[PDB]
Amino acid sequence: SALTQPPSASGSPGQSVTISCTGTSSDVGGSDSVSWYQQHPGKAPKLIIYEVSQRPSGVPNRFSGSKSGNTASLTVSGLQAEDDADYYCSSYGGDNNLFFGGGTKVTVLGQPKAAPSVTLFPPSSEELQANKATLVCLISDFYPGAVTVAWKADSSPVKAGVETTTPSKQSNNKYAASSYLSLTPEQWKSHRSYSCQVTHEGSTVEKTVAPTEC
Amino acid sequence: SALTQPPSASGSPGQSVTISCTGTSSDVGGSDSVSWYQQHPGKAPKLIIYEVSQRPSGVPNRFSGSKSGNTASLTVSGLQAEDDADYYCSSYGGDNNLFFGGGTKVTVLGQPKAAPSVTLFPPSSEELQANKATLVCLISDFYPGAVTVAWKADSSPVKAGVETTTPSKQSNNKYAASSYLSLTPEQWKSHRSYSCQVTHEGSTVEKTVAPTEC
Ligand SMILES: C[C@@H]1c2ccc(OC[C@H](C)c3ccccc3)cc2C(=O)N1CCOC(=O)NCc1cccc(-c2c[nH]cn2)c1
Repeated sequence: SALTQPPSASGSPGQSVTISCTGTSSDVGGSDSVSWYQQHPGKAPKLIIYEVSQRPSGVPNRFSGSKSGNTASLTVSGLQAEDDADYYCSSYGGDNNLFFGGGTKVTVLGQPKAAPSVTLFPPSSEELQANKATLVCLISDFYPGAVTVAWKADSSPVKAGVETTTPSKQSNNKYAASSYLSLTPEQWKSHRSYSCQVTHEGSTVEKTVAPTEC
Repeated sequence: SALTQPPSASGSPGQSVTISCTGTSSDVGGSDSVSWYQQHPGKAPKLIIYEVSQRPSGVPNRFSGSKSGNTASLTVSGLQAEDDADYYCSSYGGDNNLFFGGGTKVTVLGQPKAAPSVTLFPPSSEELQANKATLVCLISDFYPGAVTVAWKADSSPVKAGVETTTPSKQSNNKYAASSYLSLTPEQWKSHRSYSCQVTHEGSTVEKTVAPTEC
């Protein structure tokens, strides 16, 4: 997205959370046209802030919006269970275009936080002899169930061939997901290493694997 | 107040489908500020139409929007699997109001069945060093999105320590899931092999991995 939002935020009932929406001087910074939207997954979204700070009728004053330079911010005070949702920002542009942020998943903690176990697997013997070199990054035992994954070929980001599953709650009531990177045998063998970067609750873990002689 | 959309619509591959969005004279019928969004479950939405009929760059011209009186309509020609999603309409009204429809689930009927690709990964060296031996059975590219998984230690059923993620649709419009088996290094080294057996629509794919010899 052209506007940048943090992937996730969280707080316990009664706490406050602030989420940011960063653009450039030609969008967020160029006018007072920032809006915020709330969506409970699967249901219609709702406009909750317009013109940076204005609440539509029925939106409680626990929601407030502000802007400083090229960054707008939404604050939710006294978190309530109904505030657990996805939040998006938008801003008009210079060419009367419209820019959206990528969305922030806001969790009202329903259980203790849990950092993910991250395990990165290199290509298996069987798939290599089948001319495939898929890497798997296993992410388990985390809460809230929101994670963002990035891959790097050596030091360069790689977006092609990346797939990540939607987190699902497992039998221990914590979430699991897997990110897999479909490489050719040539790609795998011709790089010094590949890395899986897992971000959860604003904290990042990195794992790396490299080809071996056996 | 919400705008009125049918809860569901459908069509076959290559066919067309039209879905409607009915508002009032002071929103949909009041100006040319009608928008349409496409959203796959668990993902951020994508604006596909603005100002009744305009497509953002990169949106296929198979999507077309029109408006008559109080009712806007989206038409998707040449339906593709990727078009199976929720579709929302929106319209600005007076008083800086932004109205949203309740959403239409568009189903693309009779999508092709696809058996899963299964790749079984043995424990990585890093985790065997940290006294862990998780195995991951990666299951991808299958449709419809339901599988069952069974594990074997040698030829015997594994009855504990298994987790399987809820399948999720990926960028190829087919489903992916992971099943992971938590073992200790001692369990991994004692047995001759471990096997993952994936059942999809009555057919079973089995993979086997054994302690390496490197
Ligand atoms: C990922 C991001 C995104 C996030 C949120 C979201 O809706 C949130 C709403 C509340 C919503 C709707 C439906 C369900 C839930 C939430 C849409 C998008 C989008 O599409 N995204 C991808 C980046 O592309 C853009 O920013 N394009 C915006 C665009 C492009 C070109 C022209 C115009 C234009 C001109 N003039 C008026 N409009 C606009």
